[PDB]
Amino acid sequence: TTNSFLKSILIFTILISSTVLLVGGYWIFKEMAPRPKEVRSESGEVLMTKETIIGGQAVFQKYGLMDYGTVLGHGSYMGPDYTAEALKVYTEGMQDYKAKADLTDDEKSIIREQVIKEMRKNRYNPVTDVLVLTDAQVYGLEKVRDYYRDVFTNGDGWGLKKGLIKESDMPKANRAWVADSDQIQQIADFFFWTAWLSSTLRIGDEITYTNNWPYYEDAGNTMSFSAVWWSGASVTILILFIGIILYVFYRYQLSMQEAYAEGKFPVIDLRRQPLTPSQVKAGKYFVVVSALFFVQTMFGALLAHYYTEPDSFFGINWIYDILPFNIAKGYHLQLAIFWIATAWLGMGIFIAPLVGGQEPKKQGLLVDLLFWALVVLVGGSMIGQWLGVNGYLGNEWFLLGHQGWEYIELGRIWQIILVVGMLLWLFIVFRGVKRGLKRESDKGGLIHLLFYSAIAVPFFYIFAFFIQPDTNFTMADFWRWWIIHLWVEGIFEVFAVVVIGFLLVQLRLVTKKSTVRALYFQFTILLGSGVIGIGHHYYYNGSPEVWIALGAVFSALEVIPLTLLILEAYEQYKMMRDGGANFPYKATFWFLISTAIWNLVGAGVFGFLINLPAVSYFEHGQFLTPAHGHAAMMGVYGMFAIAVLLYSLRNIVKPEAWNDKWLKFSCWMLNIGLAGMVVITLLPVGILQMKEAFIHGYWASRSPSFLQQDVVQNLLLVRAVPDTIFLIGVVALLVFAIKALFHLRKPTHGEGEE
Ligand SMILES: CCCCCCCC/C=C/CCCCCCCC(=O)O[C@H](COC(=O)CCCCCCCCCCC)COP(=O)(O)OCCN
Ligand SMILES: CCCCCCCC/C=C\CCCCCCCC(=O)O[C@H](COC(=O)CCCCCCCCCCC)COP(=O)(O)OCCN
Ligand code: HEM
Ligand code: HEM
Ligand SMILES: CCCCCCCCO[C@@H]1O[C@H](CO)[C@@H](O)[C@H](O)[C@H]1O
Ligand SMILES: CCCCCCCCO[C@@H]1O[C@H](CO)[C@@H](O)[C@H](O)[C@H]1O
Ligand SMILES: CCCCCCCCO[C@@H]1O[C@H](CO)[C@@H](O)[C@H](O)[C@H]1O
Ligand SMILES: [Ca+2]
Ligand SMILES: [Zn+2]
Repeated sequence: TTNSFLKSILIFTILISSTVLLVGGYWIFKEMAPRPKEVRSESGEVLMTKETIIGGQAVFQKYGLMDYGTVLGHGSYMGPDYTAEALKVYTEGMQDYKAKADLTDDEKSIIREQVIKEMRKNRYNPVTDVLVLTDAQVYGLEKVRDYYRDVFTNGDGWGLKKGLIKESDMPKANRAWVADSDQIQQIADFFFWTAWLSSTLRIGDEITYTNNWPYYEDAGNTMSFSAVWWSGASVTILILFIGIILYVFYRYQLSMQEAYAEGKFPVIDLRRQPLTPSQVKAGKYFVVVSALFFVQTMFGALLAHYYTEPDSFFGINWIYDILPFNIAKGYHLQLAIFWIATAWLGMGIFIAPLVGGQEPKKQGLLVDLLFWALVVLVGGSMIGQWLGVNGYLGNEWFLLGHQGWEYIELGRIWQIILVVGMLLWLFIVFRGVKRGLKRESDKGGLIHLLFYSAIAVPFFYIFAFFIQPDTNFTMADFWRWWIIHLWVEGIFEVFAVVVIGFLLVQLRLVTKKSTVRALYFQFTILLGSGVIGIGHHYYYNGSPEVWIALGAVFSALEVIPLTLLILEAYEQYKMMRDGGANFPYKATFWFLISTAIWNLVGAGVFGFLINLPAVSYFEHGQFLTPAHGHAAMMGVYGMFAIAVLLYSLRNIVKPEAWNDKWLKFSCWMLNIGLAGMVVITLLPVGILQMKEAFIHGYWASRSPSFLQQDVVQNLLLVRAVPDTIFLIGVVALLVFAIKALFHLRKPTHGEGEE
């Protein structure tokens, strides 16, 4: 019964938090805004069907518009937020209709006040799944309908391609998820719906389906009491647990303990370290991620450029033609997850034999096969997205094209091959680790924790399948976050962490006992806050008001594990020094230290800058999000993948040919460029955008007009300095990765024994 209490706590933590998530997931499904079978006029004339709404949404996904603009605050920022934009047109129309822009202030005052009392009342009948909206509202739906035809025909005057939506892209009828009916009448309908629920009070409630989001006086949308109350409450509870957790941490020495006495640093003679065929093979895996990282960055360089030159890349043409923003955005995200994720899969391949003590038969065969599987998935899924967004696909867009969800842009069949790949990956890990699991008595020991977490990789991605074109937006978004917030960060904050403990225990740098106890404490505080903390993504996506409290409180608690960081980085810096200038893993530790600090700064402080519900009310879907997004994503996960990538490359390259000079330069260039792009550009624009929404309405902050202000542009223009500096750091890595195959070692043992 070695770490019994810690296990109960962890198990209990996972059990309780999972329940709350599921219950809250149920409350959403049951309280989210409805998609009436028929929405119609006072004359009884139907204008909308649940099937239309589902269709509009479908074409929105079909054309990957979530990689251009947003809806309900989620998606890209080049374009506007259709919900807020559609809401304005619809609101403006209701004004004109009742206006029968020239009235007196004393006059426009009366009308705008009239449209307020009229549009915020729920006219949906639960007994009968049908909604009826006044004439003043139908006239508004018209302006909305007209507005977007113009848009999806003439363009939006900023980055969006002309007449991108065309019937010729899909069959006469019998269209996959989109309905038999004009496509750009469905979209306008989808947008109108999100705008409908964002401005209409919840039945019996006093605020709307989105807790009064977006901010917009003319529609009566203003900050809710819960948004302000939970801002204070969440932080007070955080203060309460910081003290509590700190005490627990201090009293049980729940951290790694050095395994060596003063001056007795362990010898790391890499020359006499067993190496195997599957490991050397996993070595080239890293050069590819290094390459994908290179392209991923490039697309980022392209996206940033488009904020200054909307329809061209320095006058050139094909670029905005074949690689427009939405498409480029998709690849940027897709490749980020791809290169970071597969860096750890490789790391898994690499240590697998070490855990077992030998090379599994056909390991190199399986490894090599896994290799050409992703390479296909990647090259393939991307081709798919191009064909899909462009229309050179039929009803195969959802299966092979662009699924239409930011972060989840690949097609369903592309997702299927993904899981099988991970499943295969899992098998490969298990094959090499299997015997370790057998030697390890304690079923909750290092190797078991390493294996349990390894399986969460493929498994947890399966929740994505609860998502498909006809799913209600807020409910589908609910599941999307299980992948973005729980999965990606489950790949990294659990699997990676146990992998590092394993490595440090192997190098004989920290006691094994010390390490597993530490992992238990972290996992419990990590899952104890983060599982429910997922809810801060549900503040305004249409979810019930209860998630404002749940999300605010639990995401705030996510900061606790983060503070036991700047000081963990130091313990690591410390042991890095205990190893002289001949310490083999310098480069690795510099990136390790870097991820801890960015975890405090990028996720901890920049993430919190936008976490308060009071703040997020205005900020949600603005530049501060990407500010935090890069600081955390690249700062934490990118650096971590790199640390592990260099760690493996070190056990593979011939020492004599190794030089971490270039890596020092990379580390410096990457860190400086990341901070610079955040601080010099993303942050100041984020503030302006939030101020602009606070004073004129959120619609004004998401209009291309905002991006056009000279002040914004200049801020946008100087992003090039730090962006170029960051770029240089990645090429230096790439160059070091590539010309690293030229100095590889060859397997020491085969299917033998270490
Ligand atoms: C909006 C603000 C966000 C700020 C986020 C900043 C993130 C902090 C970055 C930390 C990088 C840590 C890198 C490892 C540091 C520990 C090991 C180390 O520094 O050893 C250095 C070489 O290190 C190295 O060669 C490692 C490279 C160090 C490069 C640091 C550049 C980061 C600048 C961050 C501020 C813009 C040896 O020389 P010394 O000056 O004696 O080392 C002591 C200094 N730590
Ligand atoms: C909504 C979802 C939220 C996220 C939930 C998943 C999070 C995944 C990430 C990390 C999970 C780490 C889980 C570690 C739990 C360890 C519990 C445990 O081992 O307790 C053990 C028995 O374990 C056992 O006998 C086996 C039980 C533990 C392993 C079961 C499989 C778990 C894999 C789950 C991944 C999908 C008690 O007895 P032992 O000490 O092992 O045995 C005697 C030792 N002398
Ligand atoms: C030369 C460096 C880079 C540049 C110039 C850059 C630029 C950009 C731009 C312009 C966007 C637009 C988001 C939008 O308007 O919708 C973006 C989003 C994003 N980037 Fe990058 N990027 C760079 C590096 C990276 C790296 C290294 C990672 C991590 C592996 C990363 C992760 C992301 C993520 C997750 C988003 C989406 C966040 C959001 O939409 O709020 N980026 N980036
Ligand atoms: C290493 C850990 C973390 C990573 C990689 C990360 C990454 C990201 C990314 C990429 C986004 C943009 C999502 C999108 O495109 O819509 C985002 C949004 C967000 N993150 Fe994090 N995050 C981390 C930790 C945290 C923490 C600790 C907090 C709590 C303070 C937090 C709060 C938020 C919030 C509130 C948003 C939503 C912004 C909006 O709706 O406008 N994050 N995060
Ligand atoms: C979320 C925080 C969970 C904290 C769990 C602490 C479990 C402490 O457990 C205790 O650790 C002592 C050594 O420090 C041992 O001597 C005790 O026998 C053991 O019961
Ligand atoms: C600090 C965290 C406090 C969380 C309080 C959650 C209170 C949930 O309260 C429940 O909300 C449901 C809708 O989601 C309603 O249908 C239920 O009737 C209501 O009791
Ligand atoms: C993105 C640009 C990547 C450039 C990588 C250049 C890698 C050069 O690599 C070098 O090439 C030489 C022959 O020219 C060989 O003799 C060296 O052994 C080899 O390391
Ligand atoms: Ca986004
Ligand atoms: Zn989150």
